Amino acid sequence: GKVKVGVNGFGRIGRLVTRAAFNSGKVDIVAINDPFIDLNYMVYMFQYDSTHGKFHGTVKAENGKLVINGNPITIFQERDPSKIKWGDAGAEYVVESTGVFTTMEKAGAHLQGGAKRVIISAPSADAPMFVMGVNHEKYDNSLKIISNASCTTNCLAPLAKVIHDNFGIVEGLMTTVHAITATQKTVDGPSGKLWRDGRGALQNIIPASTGAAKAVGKVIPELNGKLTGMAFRVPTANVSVVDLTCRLEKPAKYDDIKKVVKQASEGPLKGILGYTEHQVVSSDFNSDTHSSTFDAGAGIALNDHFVKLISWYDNEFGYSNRVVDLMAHMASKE
Amino acid sequence: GKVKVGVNGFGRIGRLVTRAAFNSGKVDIVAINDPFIDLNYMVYMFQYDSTHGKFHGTVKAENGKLVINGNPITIFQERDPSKIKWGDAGAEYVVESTGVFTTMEKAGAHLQGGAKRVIISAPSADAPMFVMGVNHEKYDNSLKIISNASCTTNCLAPLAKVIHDNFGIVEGLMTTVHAITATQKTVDGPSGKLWRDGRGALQNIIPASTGAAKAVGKVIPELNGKLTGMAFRVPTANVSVVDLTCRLEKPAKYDDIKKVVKQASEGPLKGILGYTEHQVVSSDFNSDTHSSTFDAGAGIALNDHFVKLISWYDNEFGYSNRVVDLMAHMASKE
Amino acid sequence: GKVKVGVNGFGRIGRLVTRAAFNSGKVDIVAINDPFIDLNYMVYMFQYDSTHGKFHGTVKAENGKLVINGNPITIFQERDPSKIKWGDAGAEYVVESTGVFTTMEKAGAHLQGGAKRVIISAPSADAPMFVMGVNHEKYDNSLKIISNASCTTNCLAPLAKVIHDNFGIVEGLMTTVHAITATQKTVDGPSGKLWRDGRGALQNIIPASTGAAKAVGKVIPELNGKLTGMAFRVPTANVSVVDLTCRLEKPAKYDDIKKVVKQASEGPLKGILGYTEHQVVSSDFNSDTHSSTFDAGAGIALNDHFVKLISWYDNEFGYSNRVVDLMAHMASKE
Amino acid sequence: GKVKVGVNGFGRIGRLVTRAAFNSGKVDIVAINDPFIDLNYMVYMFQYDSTHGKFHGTVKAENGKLVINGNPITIFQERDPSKIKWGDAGAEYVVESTGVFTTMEKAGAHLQGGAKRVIISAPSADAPMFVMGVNHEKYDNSLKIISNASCTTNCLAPLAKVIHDNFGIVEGLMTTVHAITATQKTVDGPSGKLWRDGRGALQNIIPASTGAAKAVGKVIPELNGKLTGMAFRVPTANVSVVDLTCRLEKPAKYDDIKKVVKQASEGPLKGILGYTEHQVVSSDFNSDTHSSTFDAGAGIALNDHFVKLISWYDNEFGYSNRVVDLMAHMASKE
Repeated sequence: GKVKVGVNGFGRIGRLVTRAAFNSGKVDIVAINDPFIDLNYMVYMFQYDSTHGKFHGTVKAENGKLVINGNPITIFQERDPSKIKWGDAGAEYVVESTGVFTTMEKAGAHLQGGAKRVIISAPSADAPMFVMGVNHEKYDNSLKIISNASCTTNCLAPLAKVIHDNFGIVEGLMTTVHAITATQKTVDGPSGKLWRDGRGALQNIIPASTGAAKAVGKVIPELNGKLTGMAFRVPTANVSVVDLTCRLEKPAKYDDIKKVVKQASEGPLKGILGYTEHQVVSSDFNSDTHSSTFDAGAGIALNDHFVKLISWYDNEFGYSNRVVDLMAHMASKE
Repeated sequence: GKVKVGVNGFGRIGRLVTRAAFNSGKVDIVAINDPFIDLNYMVYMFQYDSTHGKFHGTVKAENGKLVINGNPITIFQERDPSKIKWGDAGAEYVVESTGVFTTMEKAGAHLQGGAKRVIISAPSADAPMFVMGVNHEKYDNSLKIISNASCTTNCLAPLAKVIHDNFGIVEGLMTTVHAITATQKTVDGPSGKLWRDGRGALQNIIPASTGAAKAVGKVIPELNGKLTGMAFRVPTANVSVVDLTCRLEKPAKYDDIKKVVKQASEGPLKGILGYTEHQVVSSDFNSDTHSSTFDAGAGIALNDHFVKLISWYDNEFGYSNRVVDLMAHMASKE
Repeated sequence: GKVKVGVNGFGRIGRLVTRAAFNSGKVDIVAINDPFIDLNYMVYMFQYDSTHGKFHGTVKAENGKLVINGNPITIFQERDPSKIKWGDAGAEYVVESTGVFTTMEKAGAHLQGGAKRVIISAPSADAPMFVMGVNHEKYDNSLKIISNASCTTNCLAPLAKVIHDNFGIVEGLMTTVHAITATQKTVDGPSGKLWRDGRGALQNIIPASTGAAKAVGKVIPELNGKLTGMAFRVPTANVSVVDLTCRLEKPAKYDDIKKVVKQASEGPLKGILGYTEHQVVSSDFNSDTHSSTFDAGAGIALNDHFVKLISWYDNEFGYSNRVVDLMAHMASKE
Repeated sequence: GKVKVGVNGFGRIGRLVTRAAFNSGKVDIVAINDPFIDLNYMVYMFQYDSTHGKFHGTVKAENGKLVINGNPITIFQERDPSKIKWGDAGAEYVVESTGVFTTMEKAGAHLQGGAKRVIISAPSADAPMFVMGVNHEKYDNSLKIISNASCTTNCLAPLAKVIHDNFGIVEGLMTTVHAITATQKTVDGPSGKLWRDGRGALQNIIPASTGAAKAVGKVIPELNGKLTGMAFRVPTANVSVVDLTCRLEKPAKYDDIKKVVKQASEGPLKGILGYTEHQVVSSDFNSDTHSSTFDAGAGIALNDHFVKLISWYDNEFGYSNRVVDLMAHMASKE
């Protein structure tokens, strides 16, 4: 039996999580809450996508409900998360994806509405973080509020886990070249505390600070205090790339690194970590469900103890599919 | 003596109007009001521009005032326009540029603060409209609230005036290919009543409805009910182009049209309407102060009574310079 | 029995024609000629596409042949079209898509190699032009060299045919907003006779002259001398739009135009002319196989005799699918 | 007395070198050779620029000569560099900028035409390399063929020189995020030996291999074998950024690094290496003449021996100004 999932917020992450849930069939969506989008606008927003194309299926509105592939979905319009009746709609798990309730106390308001477990699709200050394929076996059913970290952490963590297991990362610095997001502006406009992010996204790349490489040390406890980095935001649509420059404890030629990464991508991390040797570019990874894909031909090594590794990730489809996979594993553990 | 000007709102139009005022020297800026931008952020926003480059001069903050080229400017942070003390700062004219006070009643709240005349840098439902070089001689000193129409109206009106004076436009339809603005979104996001405008600006052109060609009939009364059109919003930075397809009462070869447009651009409409015969593109008109520049080589004529005319305009610098010119003419009429 | 097709040139049009042929299954590709692309580079170029995504199927190289979905394809590397042995490979029809052999004499060199009929996927000065759904019933088996006009002609001709059949177009002018093509440059570079086309495609829109609206009069003989127009080349990837401003002989409200266009798109022109009433943008028509899709909400009418109609087209997939459909009809007529 | 300079090739580098020479006034241009551009097309190409705007001055053609600011320039159309009469035009130095004569033997053909010294504006396999402000004092008048390395080497070398002089770089890896160049394609097209570079520049970032960090070891001999790296090519117009991840022999806090970089940018490396602490983006460095500008706020340090440094560079204006400065120093050494 599939678990029943409600979604709070119909932004980019909520719509793509609903799309991934209906495409994979692992979980069932029964309720969506958004206070600023009405039903017909939800139909229009779900049906058409500039990046991932039209939805393969039927979506319509009937009797005040959103019907996707013949499945009706209840729609709520509450602005206070403590007043949403999740239990009346039958939702067992709730995906919090608005990005403003990230603490345990703020995201715990969904438990008052009748939900059982809450999954935060964002980095959290105090909720435990789980990344699929890295530390998701440490989950137990006593935990009620779960965080899934972010897209950059989900790209960096499996590759760093493989490299640290085989060669012992001593210290590393990460640079990610990121696509544009919803928090940026088309022209030069006002941004409150981040002055670089208010500049025009079409004409410039923004060197942005990120905390994903530090969160890898929270997901992998042996790498705590050994990773940090920054970001650049280039005017491109969807696909981002992580560049990790690291120092290794044991000697490692580049062919050995390629061999162990390919071996990990075949058996244990299948569907999470990818491997390729072709002359790929960014748009070759559009609508790819992998967390990260190792680029063998793009990296370079200075010597046996100082390497630079390149990994591609779709920061839209991969993260949503990992949210669905985490919910499926959580339902299986019950 | 130059007139004293206050600016309400430090958005794109307000900053570019301040830049044009300090570059041309026709008017003097003494006060700026914005409730969401503090002083140091005003210094940063005025100093750096992605489109028009760095400011040629000195800008700094001292004693709670914005000093530009040695000239101090008082800063207000009021959110209610009736409580701004324009008379204490010495501001005689006030440019309303926030885009939310466009009616006569809403924009008349600046008169309670001590201002003499208010100029709206937007289309208005009930305030009189004036376009420089077309109908600006109809202004008199009894009028207190003035509208300057928009950038597309300021591009279309002088060319339509010349063509109607020489050949008698019977009917016309306008298509403008517009650059991206601040109301658009980088990715697919929510827009309230305009569903097409919420889609991603980097990946698609939006067929948007505009009322500029109808407002030309309000500026030129003989063309009332003979012009309408639409718009496209392509992913480009700054320069837009107007394509006017019209039918003429009298026969007109294309060389005669070129001759009368060049003659008008030399003597009477100098600095407002431009003329070129070179193989120009859009970025050749970056930071151009003309209202419109007629492209001789780009247009086409089917016969002697059915022509298509092409005109370029910078919808950022040209409109701000026209606001400054209108204020200078208003001060001269006193 | 499907007809056997050879393709000369593996550029954008040749690769997309091969993709459309394998996706639809109407014709069979048996031979490809290109003097500058070797076999493994053909595999790489066919497998990956930045615009239309990865190929849904298997493509590989074996025994000096290109195997697509289990079908082997002979590869030629000749630079002279008279020396290609089309008859040895079994190719009955030949698609000439290099863009340099467009006259009847130059494209007739493929007949010496053993081909039966040659189809030019470009406008031609002397070869007869056929557009599917408009004048393709005028083809007979005595003709050997056929032209399929271009993408803009294939978008404009069915809509103009419907409007002229129902209301009598008197005169019209067309503006198309076109996506970037392979003849443009990334930065400012040298172009021989077209100085505007040598400028940077990412930063500017080029007002380009086109002959598609004049070629509509060659496809529809009653509209000869009544249509002409120009073009703009905006920095976007794939989808273009045609704006037709026309004058009608009989009175026509906009609802009547919508009714007759929807009626034509249902029955007779099904799959060629589309109809929509949704709030669509350009990326909603990516990988769409229609020749043209009428946008009901985007157009505008000044009065009963002067209208402006908007039509979307994918200038990559639609034209290739029309080439395949024309070849299927030509094979059926034998 | 200013030295007389001829330019071979009127591509991007040649036009920008001519523009920098006329803007700075250090050298005098007397002759330009290009076999594919005629005189009026040279006037059009020099007058208009999409990136750097219109030329501030007068440019025209008279008597078969290119007159810039009242200075006449002889035009040659030879395709063989041994047949260009540089001595008849009076050119003493010759800038070879076509990018196809980079060896000493191929670039020595200009000496047969009457030139004295040849400067290659590209990396060279056997000609000596000089970077202004780093090793340009090692030049002597016995040398006849000189290379100026590339834009990325000119950005990386002064910062690496300062950091190695103060703290002792042990090993380092460089990632540069580069703007698009003339060798890329607008859509997916054929590229011979570099399959990634043939993909569409507007829709994807290309991980490209570069040899600039290895050439730094040729310019600074103590860093030989300690630096290498790669590149990404994002769809942006003009400004690139270098990210250097290095390990230091002596302990260095980030404030000490900022102090020594600011001290070097003030006195010795004035005009070559810049320093800023503002919240800058890429378009803030458009038409900047510095070789590199250190970004203090964008970098990050993991500990006292492992840092990441960020430097901005205009890869068009800065390199051309360094070519002009190298020619001025070479003329002063005579």
